[PDB]
Amino acid sequence: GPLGSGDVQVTEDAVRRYLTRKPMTTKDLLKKFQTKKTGLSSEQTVNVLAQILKRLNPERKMINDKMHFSLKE
Ligand SMILES: [Zn+2]
Repeated sequence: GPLGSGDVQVTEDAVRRYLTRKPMTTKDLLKKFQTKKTGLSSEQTVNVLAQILKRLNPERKMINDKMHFSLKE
């Protein structure tokens, strides 16, 4: 985030904030949750993101022939 701000926890609330702004892939979301901020490894981060997305069940939107998740429209 600006000036090195960025999420320090990987949560449903944080994912919801991003997916309500624009559709995003899993790769796109992972970029928002950086080890330098959270202290979680890439494996730990992808695993809890998977849990969050399974629960949230956001709408799938196909963009560039790739599934994106969206909480907008
Ligand atoms: Zn995309």
